[PDB]
Amino acid sequence: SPEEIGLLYQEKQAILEAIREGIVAINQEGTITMVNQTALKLLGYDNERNVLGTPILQLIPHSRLPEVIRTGQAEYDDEMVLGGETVIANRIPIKNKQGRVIGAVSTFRN
Amino acid sequence: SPEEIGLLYQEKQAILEAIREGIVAINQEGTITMVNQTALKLLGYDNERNVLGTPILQLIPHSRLPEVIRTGQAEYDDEMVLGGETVIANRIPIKNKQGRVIGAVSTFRN
Repeated sequence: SPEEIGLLYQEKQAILEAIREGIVAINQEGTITMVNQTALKLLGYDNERNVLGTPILQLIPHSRLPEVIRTGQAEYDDEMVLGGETVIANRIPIKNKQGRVIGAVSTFRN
Repeated sequence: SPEEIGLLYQEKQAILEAIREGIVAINQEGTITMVNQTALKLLGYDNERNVLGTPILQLIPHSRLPEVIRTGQAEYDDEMVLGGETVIANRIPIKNKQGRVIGAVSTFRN
């Protein structure tokens, strides 16, 4: 439904900050477009500039995000090992109004 | 139809969908502005229209979200019971460019 653009921006930033799942998103090119602090902590990075704009496969060479770009098919409850500990990922494609795949997002939860 | 604003909208919607923490947000008046499916399950609703636009205190009478609106001060790792489930809540204020508190979001996690 309709909302102010400034608000939409601030809502996104607030959600990223408040959650304790990690988020990593990419564009269709595979460059990281979105990351939260929880994700930086899980992955072992100091701050968002260490990661934004990087090809995701450079940092997570086994990522299935580029695959979700290709299929446009969500993947749920995938257990992964991260530095020996276990996390669970969901991977969702990001579509425009016209149905086209413009990106993809992974969560990483405990 | 600017591409980037459309993307920002879809990013917010994607995060809301992918996460498995509950999210509940309010405006300054205390009415619920955003809720996800995990949060609907905790509150005992099937249909978002039973929740959106409701005063948060009508559904979570012990909520401190209205208090965060007042203070503009974030609150972290607060243990609560919601419909008999034990959860941990973070509460983050939403501010505009002018510093004013325009809303607040809670996350509910295991």
